Amino acid sequence: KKPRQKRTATKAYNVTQAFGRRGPEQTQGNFGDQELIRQGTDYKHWPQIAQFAPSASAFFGMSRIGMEVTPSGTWLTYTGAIKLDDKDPNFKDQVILLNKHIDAYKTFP
Amino acid sequence: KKPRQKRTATKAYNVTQAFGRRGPEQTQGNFGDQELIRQGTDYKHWPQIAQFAPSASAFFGMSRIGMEVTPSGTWLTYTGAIKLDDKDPNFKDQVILLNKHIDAYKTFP
Ligand SMILES: O=C(/C=C/c1ccc(O)c(O)c1)O[C@@H](C(=O)O)[C@@H](OC(=O)/C=C/c1ccc(O)c(O)c1)C(=O)O
Ligand code: NA
Repeated sequence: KKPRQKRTATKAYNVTQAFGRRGPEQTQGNFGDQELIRQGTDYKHWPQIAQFAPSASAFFGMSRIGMEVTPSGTWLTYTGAIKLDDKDPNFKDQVILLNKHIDAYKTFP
Repeated sequence: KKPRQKRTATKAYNVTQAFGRRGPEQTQGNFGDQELIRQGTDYKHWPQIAQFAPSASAFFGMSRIGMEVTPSGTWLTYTGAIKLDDKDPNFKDQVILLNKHIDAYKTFP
């Protein structure tokens, strides 16, 4: 199996299997409704989500990168923000799609 | 020009041009020494850095994702942490390489 950061979720290997249960904790993933969790990149609107994912160059160019050495190991930390184009005619639908998946786990077991 | 998150830095379109100068503010990237800044993905050790960058699936699976509406526009926020494999024979070289680039800008004239 690939390193966690290189994994690709699909119906055969879903978001929970690849990335763990969604939840509220720092360094727990919070993104995905039940349909996306189950289907990963097989999700019918995956392209409209993936348009916001950074290239490796942009991940290392845009982000605040840190390194932490703790009792669990050595961790590369990252924070950043990606600006949506509010002049894109698809902007309202993009906001609706992203909001549908952000913290969706709070509404189901 | 591509949306910022899809840009690829190269010798012709470098990290400063693609992603802005390195600096300490939360809106700036902090990653890259003078050689990676000038070369982007032409950098001789780029693969050893890119191995830590998340797939589109992992970026949305591992990260804490948010949406912030501020005076400057609408932002998709991301945070998370990637564990190094201390059983990787290249672990000690990965630590040295990441230490060369994190906040390297502090040493520039
Ligand atoms: O990267 C740039 C911009 C380059 C550029 C612009 C327009 C062009 O048309 C072009 O071809 C290139 O400069 C910086 C910026 O903007 O302040 C960028 O600095 C550096 O890496 C400098 C490092 C350094 C290290 C050791 C030294 O001894 C020394 O003298 C300098 C940063 O700190 O992020
Ligand atoms: Na160290």
